Amino acid sequence: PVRKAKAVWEGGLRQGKGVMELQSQAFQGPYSYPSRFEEGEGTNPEELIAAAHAGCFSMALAASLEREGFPPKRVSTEARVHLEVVDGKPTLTRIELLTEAEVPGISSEKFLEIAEAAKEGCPVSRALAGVKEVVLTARLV
Amino acid sequence: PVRKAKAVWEGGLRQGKGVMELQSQAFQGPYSYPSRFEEGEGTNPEELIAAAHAGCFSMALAASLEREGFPPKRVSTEARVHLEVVDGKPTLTRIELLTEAEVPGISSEKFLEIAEAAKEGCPVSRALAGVKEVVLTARLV
Repeated sequence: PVRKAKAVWEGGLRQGKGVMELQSQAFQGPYSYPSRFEEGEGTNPEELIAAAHAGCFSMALAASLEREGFPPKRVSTEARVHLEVVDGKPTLTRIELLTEAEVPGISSEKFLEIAEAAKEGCPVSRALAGVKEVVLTARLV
Repeated sequence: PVRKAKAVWEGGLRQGKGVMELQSQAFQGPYSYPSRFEEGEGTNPEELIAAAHAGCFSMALAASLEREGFPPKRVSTEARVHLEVVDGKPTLTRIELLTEAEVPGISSEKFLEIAEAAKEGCPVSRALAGVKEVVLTARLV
């Protein structure tokens, strides 16, 4: 399938502003130099990548658990995307994935084996090959 | 900075469902096997990646134009993310960026040179080195 979204930016870098849109979800995410590089109000490309990766991993982990005969009740993942100003250029350097899963029946060892393998598996993780480090922490709850 | 988001998935792959949530604003993006791999209602990780990339590129193009002494009035970018369940595995194979810009004073050829140079050097585009091709179509309006 082919998925689409859009963005508009007005003005220069430090004084301009933009909006990212997912029109069919009625989402407008405003973003600026302060919201992307500092701590200003709004969102940024990095927040949306974090959501994409969290969404991918949660689904992939559930799929993988189901293939072992242990479909999950719930998989909750937080993604954290590190943006640094290095080296003289801003870079996505590290992504952390923190998952908590409620999975009837499975052992902790088997769960941890599956989670570590799901980290290296599906579209978003692989597309994001330019990220130097992806770190997983996973636990049964 | 460190940017955060989260996703919750409940159940197995084909009958389960999930929701992606942003930290900075109140967005809930539902997603499922039908909305990701078919044309069922909902959004998907690929839509959020599209939005991120569109937003990166619009801002990066505006920054470059400004460095040449031509800050844009408006940069509007559509991103199209192609997902294929090939070869065996779901993969982001291709991203298309389609940009239209209002830029006072600039010639078309100069704009186009700048736009093609901008499409490489920035955080999301470099982070998505995993994607086989990224193709830009740009025009001055």
